[PDB]
This record gives sequence, C-alpha cells and structure tokens, in this order.
Amino acid sequence: KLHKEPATLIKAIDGDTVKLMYKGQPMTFRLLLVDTPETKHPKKGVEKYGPEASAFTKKMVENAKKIEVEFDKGQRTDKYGRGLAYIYADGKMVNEALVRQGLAKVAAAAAPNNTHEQHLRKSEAQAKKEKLNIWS
Repeated sequence: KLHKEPATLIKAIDGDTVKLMYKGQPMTFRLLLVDTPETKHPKKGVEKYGPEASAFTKKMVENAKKIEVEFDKGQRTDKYGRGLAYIYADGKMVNEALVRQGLAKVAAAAAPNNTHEQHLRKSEAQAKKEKLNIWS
C-alpha cells in the first residue's frame, strides 16, 4: 500500500516540478502522471497554459501547512534523478488539482507507477466536460 511521507518546500520550479527537502536532502520532484504546459520546456519554451499551471502549483504548495510525498509502487526517481511522486498539500493532491482545473492532462502511465491513474482520468474527464482552461 502507498504511504505518505513528510517533506519541506524549498521552491516551486514549474507546473509539474517542485524542489523539496526530503529526508534531509534537497531533491527535485516531478509530479507523477500529469503533463502540464511548460514554461521551461526544452524545445518549445512557454506554452499557452504554462504560466497559469505554474502559478497554480506554486500557490498551492506555498500556502500549505503540511506537504507530503507519496511514492508509487515502481521506481522512485526518473533518469534525470527527479523523484517521482504524488504530492499532497494539506491533504489535497496537487497532481489531481491541476488535472481537475484543466491545467494538466493525464500522462501516459507506466506500470507499476500508475496507482492513481483512474482517479486522475476521472478528474480530467470532468475538467473536459466543464471546458476548463486547456479544454476551453
């Protein structure tokens, strides 16, 4: 079963990436299962809803009392050394919150790291039906 663990906010980097202090070590965390419009995108730079997604993630982790990271069942870091996790701000999952607002799409999931895929797909479908942001 997945378990939440405490972390401390260091700095929000992008809509899909945040730097946190995890077990005494600063680390960059990539939000599992979501693709947000980038502002720091390698080949494109700033995409249409990127500053908005970026602002959303920043505000959410910045105003939280408690930040927790929840690793999935597969690998815990990607090839760039970033932690792969579901991040919670005062119990609310940031990954889901972005998708629910139409500020992120659900990424192509890779088992074993796909536990909350269906939950996220449900939020995306609602965001689509509401024509929010990305779906406007």
